[PDB]
Amino acid sequence: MKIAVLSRNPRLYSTRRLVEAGIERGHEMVVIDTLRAYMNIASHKPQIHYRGKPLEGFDAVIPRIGASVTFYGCAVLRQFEMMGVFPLNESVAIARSRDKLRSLQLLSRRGIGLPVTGFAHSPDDIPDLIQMVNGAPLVIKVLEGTQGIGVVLCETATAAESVIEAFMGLKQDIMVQEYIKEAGGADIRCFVVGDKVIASMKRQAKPGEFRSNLHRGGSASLIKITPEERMTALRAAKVMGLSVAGVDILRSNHGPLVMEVNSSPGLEGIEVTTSKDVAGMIIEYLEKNSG
Amino acid sequence: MKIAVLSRNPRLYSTRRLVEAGIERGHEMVVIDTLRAYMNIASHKPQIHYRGKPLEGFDAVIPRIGASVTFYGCAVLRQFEMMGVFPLNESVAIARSRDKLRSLQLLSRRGIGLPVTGFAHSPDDIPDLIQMVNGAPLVIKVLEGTQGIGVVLCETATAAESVIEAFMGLKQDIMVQEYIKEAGGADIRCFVVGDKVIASMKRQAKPGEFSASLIKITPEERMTALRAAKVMGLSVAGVDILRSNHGPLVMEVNSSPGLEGIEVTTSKDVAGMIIEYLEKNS
Amino acid sequence: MKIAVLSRNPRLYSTRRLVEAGIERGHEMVVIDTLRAYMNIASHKPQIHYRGKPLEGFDAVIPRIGASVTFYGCAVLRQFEMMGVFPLNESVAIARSRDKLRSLQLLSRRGIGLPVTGFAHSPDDIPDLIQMVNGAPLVIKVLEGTQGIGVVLCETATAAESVIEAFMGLKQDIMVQEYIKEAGGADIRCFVVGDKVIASMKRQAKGSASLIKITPEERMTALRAAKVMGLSVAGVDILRSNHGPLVMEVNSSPGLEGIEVTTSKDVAGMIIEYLEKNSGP
Amino acid sequence: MKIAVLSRNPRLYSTRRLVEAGIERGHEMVVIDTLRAYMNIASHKPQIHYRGKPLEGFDAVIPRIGASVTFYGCAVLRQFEMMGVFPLNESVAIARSRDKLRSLQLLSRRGIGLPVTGFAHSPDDIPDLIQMVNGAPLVIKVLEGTQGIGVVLCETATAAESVIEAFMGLKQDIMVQEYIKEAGGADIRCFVVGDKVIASMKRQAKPGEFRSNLHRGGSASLIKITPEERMTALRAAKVMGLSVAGVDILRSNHGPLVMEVNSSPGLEGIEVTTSKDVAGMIIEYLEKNS
Ligand SMILES: Nc1ncnc2c1ncn2[C@@H]1O[C@H](COP(=O)(O)OP(=O)(O)O)[C@@H](O)[C@H]1O
Ligand SMILES: Nc1ncnc2c1ncn2[C@@H]1O[C@H](COP(=O)(O)OP(=O)(O)O)[C@@H](O)[C@H]1O
Ligand SMILES: Nc1ncnc2c1ncn2[C@@H]1O[C@H](COP(=O)(O)OP(=O)(O)O)[C@@H](O)[C@H]1O
Ligand SMILES: Nc1ncnc2c1ncn2[C@@H]1O[C@H](COP(=O)(O)OP(=O)(O)O)[C@@H](O)[C@H]1O
Repeated sequence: MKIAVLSRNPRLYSTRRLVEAGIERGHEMVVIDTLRAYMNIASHKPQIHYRGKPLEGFDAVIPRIGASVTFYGCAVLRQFEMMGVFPLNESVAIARSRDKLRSLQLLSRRGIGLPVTGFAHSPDDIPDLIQMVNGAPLVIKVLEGTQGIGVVLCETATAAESVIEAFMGLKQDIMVQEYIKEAGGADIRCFVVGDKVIASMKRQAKPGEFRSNLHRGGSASLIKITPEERMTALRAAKVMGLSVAGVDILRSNHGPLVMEVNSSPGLEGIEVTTSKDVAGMIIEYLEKNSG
Repeated sequence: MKIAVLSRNPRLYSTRRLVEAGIERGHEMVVIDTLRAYMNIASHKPQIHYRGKPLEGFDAVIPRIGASVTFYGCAVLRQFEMMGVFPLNESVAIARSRDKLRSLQLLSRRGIGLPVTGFAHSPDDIPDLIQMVNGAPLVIKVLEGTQGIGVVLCETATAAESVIEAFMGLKQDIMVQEYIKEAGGADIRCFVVGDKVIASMKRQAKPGEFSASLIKITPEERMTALRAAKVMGLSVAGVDILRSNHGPLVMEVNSSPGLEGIEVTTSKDVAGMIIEYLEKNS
Repeated sequence: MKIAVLSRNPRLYSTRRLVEAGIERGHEMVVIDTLRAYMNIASHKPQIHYRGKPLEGFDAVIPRIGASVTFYGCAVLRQFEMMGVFPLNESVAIARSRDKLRSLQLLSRRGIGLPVTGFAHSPDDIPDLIQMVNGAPLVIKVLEGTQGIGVVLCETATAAESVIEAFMGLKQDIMVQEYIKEAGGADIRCFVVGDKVIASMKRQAKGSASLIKITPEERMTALRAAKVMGLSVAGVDILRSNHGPLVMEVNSSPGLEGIEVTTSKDVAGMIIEYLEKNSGP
Repeated sequence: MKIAVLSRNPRLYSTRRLVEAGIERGHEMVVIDTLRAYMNIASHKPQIHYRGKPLEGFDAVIPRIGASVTFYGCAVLRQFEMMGVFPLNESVAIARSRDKLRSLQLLSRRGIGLPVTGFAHSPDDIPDLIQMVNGAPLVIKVLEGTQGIGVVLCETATAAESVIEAFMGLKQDIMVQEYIKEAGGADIRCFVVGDKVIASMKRQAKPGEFRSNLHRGGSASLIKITPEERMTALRAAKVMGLSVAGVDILRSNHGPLVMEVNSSPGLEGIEVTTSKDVAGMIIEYLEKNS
């Protein structure tokens, strides 16, 4: 197969690993910076050009779209799709995932377990917003399109109101979420490829904090996931319509709760922890479903 | 009916006219600034609140979403949809329309007549981009999400290259389009409601550059407008069309078109016919 | 006199009042939207044009520059200065005031009382930043050029760290400041014209503005703060602390509605009266 | 000496060369990403901290401030100045240079030769703006703070009006400048350190175009500069109040004309062309004036 890898940086672990796994399995791997791609839209002969030459004869494309102000990245993926190239994840599904507001609304409607969650931008009655989410303690995230830029635990409704008012000032979309203290600042990252959770790992916060992220001074370890945690991860990915996804889960008193569904999950964390060829299994999935 | 009108400004002609037409026809009309709406997402009892009180018992919603950095506006419309409220245009369709890149790609694939069109952001070979669009003269638009912020006619490939390089500097998505000189700086704005073009008008430039009046549209211009709206999946849309040597060409499909221009020119109750459409399909 | 009023919004109270006070005192008042002004820079005959016609014979200019992404507004003021027109406040001084980081650094160096203050953008050791400012409780402001867009009181170092990390995400300049609880959510706004505090008022949180007799050291602080920035007309915000008056902000074009409604003083008038005396030949 | 180098990227040619030249001459060279510096402002004991540890005992600082949305970078340089550290270029001077509108106004007032130049943002009468600058052909630049983001040569007043209207739409500060066709798409880049032009080079455009930039398929070569070109470069730098500056000059029919004054000029172009230790002479300047 000839496979395109849509990546802003070819020197990043996850992109390097995808070209390795591909080359290893006898495929021709081309890294494309989507911004440097330009195209002619047309019924008959639609073209994508790159550094003066046309992009032809591609069998599959792996979209690794970053959390940028990038409607253009999805447009380049869409051209590939319309020119017959098989996508790892469809542009339709990626657009659903990257809109965190839309993503949670869709999971909520299909009955996926979520924390109690509120949305706001310029609310006039902030006390009313806090009351709607069963009050403090509340986690308060800001959204800059795709990225959940800042996260604050507010213990009292006074602190919650004070922080929401600050974020309002910055004209940002605000997310207010029930704090799940039982988790102990830990989450399960389940890694979906096709109909299977191929790899899983627990993330843990530092001695003091609640922020579980791997790239914020955080230990990762092996974990045996429950059948309902597996079932939740697969269902979450299927609702978004993704073939490959990372699903973040919280172990709560009332079962597993989905935090995020990522349409292009990082590979360094999961591979170092599990010693699994995740990059390999992604390429292996393309081999079977490319047709 | 109780009808919500999602508008940032209730004092704008198009919003005023929609509440008038509604009140006139015996409906309860509520104007909602989507940003001041806040909600709880939930399977069982999903709520939208507004200035301390809940929003209940709405039968239909008219989304007038502006060309802002507003993923939130679509989210408020989506809650209404999921809470059973009938939308004039579905959030799915509006998202398609507001992404001008995606919009033209979708029209192109379904064989709707378009000008020859190219897209770029950081192209390394600009001469190659110009060659792909059959060269100058070229119209060059910048895109800031939904809005086509700036527009330049470039007569020579030198000017085209010089302008594209400038817009590249501003890190903006660039659209390069075949200039249709036959149009004479005029376009047909067709106004779609359901399966019908209810109103049309010609727009004209000043004596030199590239005034609105009545115009009888061809059967193929009508058919193009309806097909363009159906491809986007819109019930109500404004479709801009160029009269070219090789037939009608679609410029834009607007999911919430302005009412002042079309109503002043045609003297038609367009606001009324939109409310009348909600009455039948609600 | 012929006086230009550089205002981004010509319908606003403060601009209207400045043309009134001027007309009342027999002057010719022209309101200029700085963005709609265009100019040719030149040694001999430097021109400013506006809506097709040249701007000539101006004796003084009142710069009301807004907190925008506006290097252009200062450029229009600079042309006026270079064309011999007397400015109410010099472009040099306005540039000092609008850079809130630079403003506090300059006040600090000349020994003006300030709250204990820290600056950050992408700090690696946030606990270290908090320690440098004598810890919580801390007030945490974000800066978008001129405006202090958002303000959060953080009671504990945990909350301080959590909020700073959030603002870091937004790639904004961050200000960390000692919380002065003694103030009771109140500040003195002193209004400087020349060598005099012509008007003052207390502001209160939930809000209310009211009359206040200012101390001799509060007056002296306001005048010194304005003189350090090099402003002839300025609003100086002050906190009453246990260890004396502390300057919060120095505004190079302070609003007139608040101060005039509260004091019933012709502040617009006294500004025009200042131009009459110091405009000179 | 202990010398701080304020640079976002320590792996860039110009920063590497400045630490080399310093180390070579027996100095302690520390690279500081200004954004990762945080400080306490205070009369008595004003601190700058960096990755948990304080920054102490610095004798001089070399500011390499980029064309970013960075009021913060100047603030970090200002702390160093106020804490007694000698700057290669003063924060005051750098602020003058980076504001291209202010920079040209200041050069114009002190009688430095410039092209005929106009400024606009939201002009109502664009034909009037074009007339004020002696009409087409006109060069039209957009400004995003410090950077001259786009540059367009407009041959006719029709094209000039059409391009200005487009840039107006983007709510950007617009610069309109007399096109100097005699230059042949070539400029002199003079390199100032103290009271001396230590190095110079001609830049040339491709067979067709006018854009003389090195990173646009453009030849650089050695050039003997006139005494008036030297005098112009030094005077331009002195008006901005810079000790180290790159001054771009056009050879015109009516003498040398200054295009730009750069407060932190690149070193790769000038050093490759001249084979001079420019990095060395900058460090040598700090040694004498510190
Ligand atoms: N509502 C919440 N309740 C409990 N923990 C939460 C909550 N929101 C976020 N967290 C914690 O913060 C971590 C990171 O936040 P999240 O927004 O899910 O991810 P990211 O930082 O990658 O955007 C989570 O894995 C979890 O440990
Ligand atoms: N490629 C083109 N060929 C001919 N006319 C064009 C072209 N692009 C734009 N125009 C003219 O400009 C009008 C509006 O410009 P356009 O960028 O399409 O939309 P907007 O009105 O939103 O700026 C069109 O209706 C048409 O009259
Ligand atoms: N560090 C602080 N200590 C005490 N009160 C403060 C502090 N910072 C702000 N305030 C209070 O906040 C209000 C002023 O808000 P702010 O945005 O800082 O000022 P401005 O009106 O100049 O923008 C006043 O009531 C003032 O007392
Ligand atoms: N008005 C003009 N007349 C002649 N040549 C010009 C003019 N403006 C720019 N140029 C040429 O274009 C080159 C590009 O400079 P420019 O892009 O404006 O500077 P920078 O990229 O350093 O901000 C100049 O060095 C000069 O050779």
